[PDB]
Amino acid sequence: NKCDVVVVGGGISGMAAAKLLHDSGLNVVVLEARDRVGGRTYTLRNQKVKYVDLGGSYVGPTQNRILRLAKELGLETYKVNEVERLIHHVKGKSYPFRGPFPPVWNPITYLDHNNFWRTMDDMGREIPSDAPWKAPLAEEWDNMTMKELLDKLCWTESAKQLATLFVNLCVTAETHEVSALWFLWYVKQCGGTTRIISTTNGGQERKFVGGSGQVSERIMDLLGDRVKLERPVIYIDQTRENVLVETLNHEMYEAKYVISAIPPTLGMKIHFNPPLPMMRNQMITRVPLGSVIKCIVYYKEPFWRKKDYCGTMIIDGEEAPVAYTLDDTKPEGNYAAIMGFILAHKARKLARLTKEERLKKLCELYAKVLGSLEALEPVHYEEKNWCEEQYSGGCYTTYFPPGILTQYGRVLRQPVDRIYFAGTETATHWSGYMEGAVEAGERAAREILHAMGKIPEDEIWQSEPESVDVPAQPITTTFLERHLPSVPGLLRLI
Amino acid sequence: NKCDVVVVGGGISGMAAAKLLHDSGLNVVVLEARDRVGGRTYTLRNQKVKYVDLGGSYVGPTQNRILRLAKELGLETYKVNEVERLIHHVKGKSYPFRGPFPPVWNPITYLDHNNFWRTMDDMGREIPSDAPWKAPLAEEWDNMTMKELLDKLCWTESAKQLATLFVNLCVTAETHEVSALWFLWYVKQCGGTTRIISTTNGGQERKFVGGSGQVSERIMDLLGDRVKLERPVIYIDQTRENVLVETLNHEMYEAKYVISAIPPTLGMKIHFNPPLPMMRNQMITRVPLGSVIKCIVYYKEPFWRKKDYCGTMIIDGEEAPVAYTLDDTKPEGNYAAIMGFILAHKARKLARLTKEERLKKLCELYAKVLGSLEALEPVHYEEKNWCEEQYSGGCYTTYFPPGILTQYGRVLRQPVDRIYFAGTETATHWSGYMEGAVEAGERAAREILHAMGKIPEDEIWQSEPESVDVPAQPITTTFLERHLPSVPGLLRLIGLTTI
Ligand SMILES: *[C]C1=C([C])[C]=C2C(=[C]1)N([C][C]([O])[C]([O])[C]([O])[C]OP([O])(=O)OP([O])(=O)O[C][C]1O[C](N3[C]=NC4=C3N=[C]N=C4[N])[C]([O])[C]1[O])C1=NC(=O)[N]C(=O)C1=N2/[C]=[C]/[C][N][C]1[C][C]C2=C1[C]=[C][C]=[C]2
Ligand SMILES: *[C]C1=C([C])[C]=C2C(=[C]1)N([C][C]([O])[C]([O])[C]([O])[C]OP([O])(=O)OP([O])(=O)O[C][C]1O[C](N3[C]=NC4=C3N=[C]N=C4[N])[C]([O])[C]1[O])C1=NC(=O)[N]C(=O)C1=N2/[C]=[C]/[C][N][C]1[C][C]C2=C1[C]=[C][C]=[C]2
Repeated sequence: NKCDVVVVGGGISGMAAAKLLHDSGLNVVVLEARDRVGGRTYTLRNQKVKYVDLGGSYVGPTQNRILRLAKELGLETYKVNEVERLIHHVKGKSYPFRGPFPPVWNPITYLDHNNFWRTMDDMGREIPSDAPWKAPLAEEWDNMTMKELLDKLCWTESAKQLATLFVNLCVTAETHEVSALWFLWYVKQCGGTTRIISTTNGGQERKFVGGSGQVSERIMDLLGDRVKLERPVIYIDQTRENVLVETLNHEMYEAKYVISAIPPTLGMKIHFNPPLPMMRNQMITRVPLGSVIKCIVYYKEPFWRKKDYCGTMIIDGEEAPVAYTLDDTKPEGNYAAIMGFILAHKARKLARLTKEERLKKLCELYAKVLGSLEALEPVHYEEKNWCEEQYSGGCYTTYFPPGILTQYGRVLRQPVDRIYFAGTETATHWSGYMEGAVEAGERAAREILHAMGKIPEDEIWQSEPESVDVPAQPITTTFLERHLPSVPGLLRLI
Repeated sequence: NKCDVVVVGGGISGMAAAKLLHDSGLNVVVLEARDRVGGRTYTLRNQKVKYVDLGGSYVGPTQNRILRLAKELGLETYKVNEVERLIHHVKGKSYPFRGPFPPVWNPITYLDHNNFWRTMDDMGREIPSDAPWKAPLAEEWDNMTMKELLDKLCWTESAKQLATLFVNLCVTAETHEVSALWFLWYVKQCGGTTRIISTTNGGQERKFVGGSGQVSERIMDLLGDRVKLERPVIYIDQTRENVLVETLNHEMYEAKYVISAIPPTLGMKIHFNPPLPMMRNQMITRVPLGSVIKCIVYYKEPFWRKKDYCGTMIIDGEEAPVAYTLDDTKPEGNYAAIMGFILAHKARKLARLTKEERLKKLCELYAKVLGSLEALEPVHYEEKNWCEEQYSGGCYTTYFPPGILTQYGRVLRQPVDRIYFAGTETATHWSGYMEGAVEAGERAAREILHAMGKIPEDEIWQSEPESVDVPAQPITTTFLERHLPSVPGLLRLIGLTTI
């Protein structure tokens, strides 16, 4: 019945907020729609796989908040395999390489590729992390899709294809679906192109031993009976002295404040009294989540390593069901596996098939790319289509279509009376990730602490000390990378 | 408790569906979230205005379903005033004209303008009304915003400006927000550019005497206690023999079938068991409604008529709060009024101001455009911002951003077990309008009748006889309009003679 704060949503953001408030001495309740915690993270356990992450999984350098929270909960990380060569598969052919970027040999194509990545970071430097709508050219860039930007920037089809794959993989949406301003903000707030795409020294460096689902599970252990499972919130009433929160199974909760720790659009599932202010009312109908199926194919042995392949594949073309893979073998070297993402329109297209039909397509692709008949003999298969989830709406995160970020963006984390907004979408650093979920939950919890007169205003936003276990190398450029001309630049010099 | 069909939503679509089913002999219940029926139609009544439509209002030739329904209910129409001259206000200057289109004098600009409108209709002919995703170039056009299409087509700023205003007015959204394929479908399914923009012989020809809100009100009168007000639906359960429908105030309703007669995205407010199929689950997060404030300024007399202006203004420019007006005077000639729309980004921008501040801005604009000091002395003002409505989401209707219609469009009116889908967004003719609401509601009702084995399959979609009261002139083009070249076409003809 009665408490200090109701937290709506038991994913990482909601759990991190609840933990902070509980540690501060307040009475908290977490209302969770599902029969489990974790939300967009989900660790499946069975004898065949031991454990596998079917949602959010990877962590890396500069993600100091998730690393600190996980460590405090007794969790450890291990390194994703990147010892051997990566593969770039293009026009039906495999090209092995080392380092973060697939090499380019044609001098014109080289100039075009270099300029694209450089320009993305160049543009990003003009976009404030905490206010992308304040970029000098905000409106111009927001009224443009990424597809339009790519058409303007890329003078070769080779650069445009890779850039397109990059967009699809980053935000699980088509280039024509997303705002240019929003996408450039998204990459920038993760630390730039190199940081976001890299395994070693980047976002895909590490996973948690035992799965990321343990973060939410272990906080639930700490909170005990304060977490209420199968309690979808349907109604929030702010007309009286105390806030009233009603669930689908007819329970009523009373609190001084509420944290909404759900994806922005999922706010539509709640009936508000009084009605939301105009801007938020419309915003929450304008912000969809992407489309993805996460697939893991298991093998007797990590056979690709014997051919000096690490298991990373970058696979171009419409025919390929999966555009990107990583080695998903356990740190001990057993439960050999390849993880792949089926992205955007392909997720929608291939969802019509059966599980067995999808397994076959993936194995035939991997056999081709790795040049190995062993890829055709899987021992097990696990997959998850996030598009079908009523209480997620998709994965990995919310994207903004053209025009939306400049018009509605400032309302994302603006409080509505006694409701405060968490969730990874409201973060300013690694928004879209588990790291962003921790930032947003803890920040929202502190906003309430300030509202109660318990902490000063300057303590709402808190910096995080660097992890000693996962240190960050700085991102470097070469002299030639900085000063080599673009294709139109070279033509101008001619 | 128990009935044959639960209808969710008491707007025109839901009421038309309920009436059809009730007339067929079935037990129906309508569950309506608000304390009133009508939805996106709302007629306000007070002594100062007598009556005024604050939502949906205009009807015209080819909208035969709404006209027939209204006539059966005892309603009558009258003609919107278009006796005197229209005004095109551009670059701070007013240019009076006659006919549907503002004239263009510059020969290059003339070619550009002619080609734009022609091309819109040309492209539309390739788009099936009942399946726009089947257009031969569906993907190409869907992966493009209207802004991109305009940039490619319009060789003069003059044509691009007017085309932009046209998009804003049609669908209450910016050119960069909407898919080109969707917008071209939208215009085509209303009968084309001329039909959609015209007063005389078009969509804005007429209004209902006493207001359009009477359509829903009078059906409620016929249904009696079957309409339940202040019953927002929160939960639909389809796991058992009968469908269970739960409301916010904890009432339970049991039925054989459900019609969902709400805007597609408002389906998000309902929790489903079992969960919706994947495609619909994602679709309903991808389909927002537009942004608009409808404003009516009242005067002692229709003074614009004395200057030979009918009251129609097409107003270009960023500074102008209102881009389009019509005479809203009563047919008797009293309660003189100008109706104007504040569109898209301007609706969001000017909502921050007070009512008094907005009134002032409109009057100063009208004084400028009409060249009349009298515009500065209003006697009354009414307005409605539709962006603030929890149970509408916006107005006039749902738009589709780039990429959505080809990927999710086929799921719009696909039944989910025993739930069938009405609402103007699922119509194939005048979708977005009151006409489309009638078509969709009656079609959804007949889908259920077929499911019950009461009618054959070929009776689900029913054609409508033309109104005798509101006849439709055909849309004509001149010889020159059809065969005059575009700007790039003329340049090509110059490149060949000089070779
Ligand atoms: C899905 C996914 C996948 C598949 C993958 C991934 C992901 C995902 N990610 C993301 C994450 O996960 C996120 O961010 C998080 O998790 C979020 O959190 P939050 O904020 O908390 O949210 P959520 O979870 O959702 O929660 C919520 C909750 O709530 C609830 N509800 C609802 N509604 C309601 C409720 N309750 C009550 N009532 C009501 N009404 C629900 O149920 C829930 O629970 C990620 N992340 C990270 O970090 N990592 C990773 O890994 C991930 N993943 C991904 C990634 C990818 N990557 C890739 C590779 C290569 C590359 C890339 C990118 C870029 C570049 C390169
Ligand atoms: C808003 C508006 C305005 C301002 C204006 C206009 C309009 C609108 N429009 C449109 C109409 O109105 C529509 O379409 C209709 O109405 C629709 O119907 P429906 O489908 O039925 O839907 P609604 O109404 O929305 O209903 C629904 C219902 O449901 C309910 N709910 C929700 N949720 C829920 C519920 N219940 C239970 N539960 C739950 N959960 C609600 O409440 C409701 O009731 C129009 N239309 C026509 O026809 N006409 C007109 O006039 C109109 N308007 C407009 C127009 C404009 N125009 C312009 C001028 C010039 C030009 C233009 C365009 C183009 C060209 C030129």
